[PDB]
Amino acid sequence: EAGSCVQDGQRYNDKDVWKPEPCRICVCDTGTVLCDDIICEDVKDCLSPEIPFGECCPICPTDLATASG
Repeated sequence: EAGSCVQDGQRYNDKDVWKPEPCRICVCDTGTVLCDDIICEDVKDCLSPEIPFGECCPICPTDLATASG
């Protein structure tokens, strides 16, 4: 279609937004694929870090007694 992109053998409709990997986000902009990578800023050393399925960055679970901000 008009304005569609081609990347790694796939065709994406103009304006599609997708993540080929959890830390990469892409947009098809009038035939040109624009992708940014995601960098995690880990503000604290965590004793139980978890990376939810399909996500790039960790969560550091806290109980209600300590949760704030």
